[PDB]
Amino acid sequence: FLIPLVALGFAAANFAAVVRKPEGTERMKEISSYIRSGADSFLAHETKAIFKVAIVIAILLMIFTTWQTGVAFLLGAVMSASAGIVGMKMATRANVRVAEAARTTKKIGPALKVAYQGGSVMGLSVGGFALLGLVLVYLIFGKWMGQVDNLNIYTNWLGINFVPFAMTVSGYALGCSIIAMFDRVGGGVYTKAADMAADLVGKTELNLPEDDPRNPATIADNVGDNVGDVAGLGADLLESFVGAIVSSIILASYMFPIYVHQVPKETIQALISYPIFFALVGLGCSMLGILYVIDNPQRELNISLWTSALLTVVLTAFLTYFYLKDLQGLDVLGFRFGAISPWFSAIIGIFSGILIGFWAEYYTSYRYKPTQFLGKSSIEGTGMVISNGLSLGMKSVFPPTLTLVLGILFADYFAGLYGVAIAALGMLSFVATSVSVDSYGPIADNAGGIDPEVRKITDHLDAVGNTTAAIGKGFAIGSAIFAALSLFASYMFSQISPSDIGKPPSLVLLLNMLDARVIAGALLGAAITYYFSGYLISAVTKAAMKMVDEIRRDYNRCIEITSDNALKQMGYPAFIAILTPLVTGFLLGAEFVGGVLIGTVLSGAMLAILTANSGGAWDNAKKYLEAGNLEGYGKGSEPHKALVIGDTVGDPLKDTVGPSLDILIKIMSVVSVIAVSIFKHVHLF
Amino acid sequence: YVAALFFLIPLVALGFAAANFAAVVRKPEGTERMKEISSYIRSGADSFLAHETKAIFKVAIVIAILLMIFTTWQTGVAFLLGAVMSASAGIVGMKMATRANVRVAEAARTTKKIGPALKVAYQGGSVMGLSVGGFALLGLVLVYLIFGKWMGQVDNLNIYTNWLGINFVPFAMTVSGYALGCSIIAMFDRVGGGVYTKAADMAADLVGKTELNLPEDDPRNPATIADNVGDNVGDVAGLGADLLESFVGAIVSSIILASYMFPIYVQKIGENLVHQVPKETIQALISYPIFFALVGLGCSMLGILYVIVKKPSDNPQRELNISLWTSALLTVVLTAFLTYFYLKDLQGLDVLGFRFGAISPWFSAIIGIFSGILIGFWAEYYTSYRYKPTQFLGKSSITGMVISNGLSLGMKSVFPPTLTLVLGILFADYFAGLYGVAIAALGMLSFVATSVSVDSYGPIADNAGGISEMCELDPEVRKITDHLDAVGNTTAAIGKGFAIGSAIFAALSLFASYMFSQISPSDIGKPPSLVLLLNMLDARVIAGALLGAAITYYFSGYLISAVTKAAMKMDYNRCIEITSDNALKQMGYPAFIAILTPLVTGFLLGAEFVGGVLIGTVLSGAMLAILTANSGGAWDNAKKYLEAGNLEGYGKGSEPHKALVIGDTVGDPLKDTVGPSLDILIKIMSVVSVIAVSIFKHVHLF
Ligand SMILES: [Mg+2]
Ligand SMILES: [Mg+2]
Ligand SMILES: [Mg+2]
Ligand SMILES: [Mg+2]
Repeated sequence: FLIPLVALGFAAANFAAVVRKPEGTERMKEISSYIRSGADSFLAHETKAIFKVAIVIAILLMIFTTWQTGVAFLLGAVMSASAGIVGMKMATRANVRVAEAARTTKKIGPALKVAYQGGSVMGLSVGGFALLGLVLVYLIFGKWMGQVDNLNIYTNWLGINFVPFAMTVSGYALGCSIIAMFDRVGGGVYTKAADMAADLVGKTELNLPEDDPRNPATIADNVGDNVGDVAGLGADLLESFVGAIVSSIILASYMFPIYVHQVPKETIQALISYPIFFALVGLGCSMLGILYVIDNPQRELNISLWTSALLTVVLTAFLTYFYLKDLQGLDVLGFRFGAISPWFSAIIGIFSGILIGFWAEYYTSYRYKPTQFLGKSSIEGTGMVISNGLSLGMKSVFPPTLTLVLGILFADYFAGLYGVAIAALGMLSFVATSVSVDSYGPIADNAGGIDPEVRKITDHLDAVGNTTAAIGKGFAIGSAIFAALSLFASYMFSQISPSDIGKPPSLVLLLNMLDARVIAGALLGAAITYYFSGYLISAVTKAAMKMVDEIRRDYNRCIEITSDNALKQMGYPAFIAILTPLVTGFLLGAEFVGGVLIGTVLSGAMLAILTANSGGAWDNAKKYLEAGNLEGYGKGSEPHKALVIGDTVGDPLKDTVGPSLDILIKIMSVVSVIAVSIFKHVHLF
Repeated sequence: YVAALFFLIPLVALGFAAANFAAVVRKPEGTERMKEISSYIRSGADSFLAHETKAIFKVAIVIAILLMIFTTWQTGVAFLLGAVMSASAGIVGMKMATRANVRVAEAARTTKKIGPALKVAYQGGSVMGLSVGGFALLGLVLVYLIFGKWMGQVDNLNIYTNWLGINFVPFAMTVSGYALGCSIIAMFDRVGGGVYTKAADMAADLVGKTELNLPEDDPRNPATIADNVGDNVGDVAGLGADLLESFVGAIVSSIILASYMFPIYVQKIGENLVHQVPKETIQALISYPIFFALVGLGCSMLGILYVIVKKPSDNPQRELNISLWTSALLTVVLTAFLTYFYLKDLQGLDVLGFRFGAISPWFSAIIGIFSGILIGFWAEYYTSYRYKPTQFLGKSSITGMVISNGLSLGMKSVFPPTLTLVLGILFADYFAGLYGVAIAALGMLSFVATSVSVDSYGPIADNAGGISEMCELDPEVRKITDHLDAVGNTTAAIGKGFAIGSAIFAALSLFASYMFSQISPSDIGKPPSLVLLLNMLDARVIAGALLGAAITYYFSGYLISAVTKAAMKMDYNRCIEITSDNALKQMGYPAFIAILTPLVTGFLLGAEFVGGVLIGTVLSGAMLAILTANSGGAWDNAKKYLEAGNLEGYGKGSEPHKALVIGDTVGDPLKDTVGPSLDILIKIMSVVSVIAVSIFKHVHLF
């Protein structure tokens, strides 16, 4: 209860504590000033865009559905934006202090503590704002208006029949989705255009030094390392977390009228509240793990993760047993082992998540065989390097997907679709620690950008941050896959109609693949996924060229130009993501859109895994060859040329395309779930 | 009866192919070193063919015996027949191209008959296409005449249950085995051949980047002879194998849909299920795809011969379009006549969903035909720099940016053909339900004879380009054949698009067939609408979709890994044979995985999971195929433009030219092995799933 406020205050306390850390060096202070100025300008531009789009969409939701939906949309927008702003400011401020600690104390410990404190500020802001928004929505709308009390399908002034509370939580999830969409897409385009331009100025005719303070592109690359790995990745994790919670709530809410009432109101109310309490326990357990951690940084991060996971396991076992022991109609909704069944699913998801990270690591890291084969092959041709990286990513897609399939099967066997959503929530129970670790990465990147012994210590922490960022990217992709699957489940429950309640519940819960509509929608969704990825790449290249032209021709000016180009190019993919469900449905019904959702989820998950793993393998092979474990091949060799080309191709892919894809899948699912009440029946063909 | 005339049409196609073979035999072939080179290529290719043919004969005999064990022996016999017919078509086309390669260059150079040499090369492609179509339809008609009519498998038309719990229609299972045979042979051909051809092209570029400096597509490299052997193996044989595989899949799926529609439509009156559709109507709907295919073959032959003797279009691509358009329109009109007669003899139109009666499947057919044409157009529009696409590729060439833009261009090109195909699906459904969806599938490849003709023309032009580069009589001598090679690359992309569109329609019909095979006598008592149900909500189905998409990407990646390993590894003829044998050995594994995945996934999780696996495989394979084909074609077409130097006089020596060559060599394995292997994967997985459903829907562990 009010645990999110504790997270917000504890995040603010770590902000105040780290501000009291000396900034030391003057050149480093100036670099942090440049990064802060550029990041704040980018914030101003994106916040103007987000304000306009969010107000428009909130008014639209208020028009077509109940006003509570639009209010929750705005609330989610505000909460996610606040979390992102607080975390990004923390990260921009903490890098120089981390460097100062590492330099003065000649030790990695104080620097590690300050960097992890900044990461914790970001993660705590995420969790606290998200869960505080959830609690405010529940307290204001569910109880004061009695939407949960009557728990009846409402018909608004446009003749749209729908569940008010489900539509409101759908709008709140849509707000999280819109914030994550703008953050990840625009920011990632910025981040990879900036890193690409930083590498390009090294290779231009003017030979402006790469990773140079006078280079505007190095400052843009640092700002992007912050914006991408913090705002976009944390936004993705919060979007998947909120999607899972909202999916559980929607599943219970629509199971109430479907099972006829075969399930009492008390059971439905408890199943709606269970993810909320389960989410709160995850936040508390995550903070406990963080507090314990605050010579091996990876060991400390792993300890934080495992403590958070195990504490969640035990406390949620107790909560789930004590709270769901007193409900009726558990078997009808799929609780095989009774009240213990959802908790089981949750822990399963937890394990799935951790395992997924390993697989990402197993393919992305150069310590293991996959990236060693890539580095060894690099002696034989740039094209062969590109082919081997593509093959490695395509091979890497399989093991995490197999893990996800096994987790889905186990969660289903335990507790139906409700426990599938609970397993998603279990995977995201330690999302606070996940966001903290992930936002650690870019602080280390910036510190690296900022004695040879202190340099090597900063390099050590930067490499640890890179590895953790790759692991977090894999984790985010897996969590987004679970969230999209649960959102599809919620959409298909939303397929319910007043005429359908008389029909068998199994007959209602029905999407035949044999339908040409379903098959064609799956095809179209997969095609739109690939077309989205292609236009992402084109936009990134265009933005990089525009920045290079401006540089040839004011660091804030160049950042503003890049931000404006990214925002202008973001409209078309955002338009596609928003309009595909609406247009496809108002033309063909809801079965076509369900097929679209299935195909989009499949294609986006697969491409995201592929791109993330390939880029991670390429970057780690670069580091492998630089450290020289491939004996007899020094810097400047043909393998280095091949790896540089491979990284320039892959880095933008792994850091914007795949995350954009999983944001795409989740937002398309959310928009379909929201619009179903209209466009199931208002369809042209 | 007139059926004798229909049976004679494939025989006429075979005879005309033999006549064109006699035409190519009259090759002067003045050049001696190039003739010896082609003889060496023929010897190596035939040795590889003998080795792979022995291995695939072993595997095919094993699989046929397995079919005889688990299901009817007619299934294995039809599988063996399809193996023989497809192998014969591939061999005939290969011999035709190998004989024609030197002849085209000889005519164009010595006799200055560049145009006539082009015409004879397209005639060789037509020989391959006629062999493909004639052998496929001859096998189909022999199967139908022997088993459906003589043995009374259609006459009794009753579901039989053998041991192991397999319930099935004997004739439907026989045609399923014949389609599975075409799929297995096409798999062995394409996977290994594509690995070999792209390893050979990559190895030629490696000799460019070895201690020597003799690159790929390069006259100075004699290692390119292995690349030429590949230009035949796969770039000729595999396109016909894939198109025949999709063609047979569409026809067999239509036949299965019609055959299982007979027991499905039953109405419970007085505790007795009355067959809602008569036997005569079902038999007519089973025979109709065969007559439509025969009419399509006849129209294709008429159009091809008419174009050869009517007008020498100065644009070879325009001439190919003229041939395609004539064949398409003739097929449309004659199928109008056929379907009007069937509508005159049909009465169960509303119960089966025929809005316009038998004309509605005809509509669907036309839809598919036009759809295919449009798809091809789109392919060109994105792969060729005639419009802004691939022009921006050259602008980017003006290296990492180039690679990124090529990837983006391929992914952009994915969307329009898929949108056109979705519109075609919607229209075919609206006309005539799933039966007309299958009819549109068959319509798209109704002119598959002309399609294979054009596509197999392509690599003959590629070989002529290599020979012209070797001759070095003039850069214009090289460029005349490079023009034809670029046309061939565009046609290969068009053929891949046709194959994937037909595969998508056929896979839709195969989902229908899978759920039809789910029928049991209890399901016959149960409502057909309730039976026809594969819920997406189901965790099994959704997880299966995820797994199928993952297997699609992992298959592509392991293909790339095997090709790269072969390139890393490499008597020069002995070395080529060793590389080819290693490629076949590594081809063995993914095929085994593809065959075993449906069986294992089902015996673990039911039939819903396997249906989901099929869904995911269809989606991912189709999308990747479109992507790879378009991207590779765009890269190669931009190469041609920069080589001619119309890009501001940069010339060969420009560093961006080297970067673009490297990018094109990267793209080649994708466009020439990944996507077509994926669509064959999709259809073979669907076929084996539909076969195994009868057991493993109810004999499942979890
Ligand atoms: Mg070549
Ligand atoms: Mg060549
Ligand atoms: Mg060639
Ligand atoms: Mg090639």
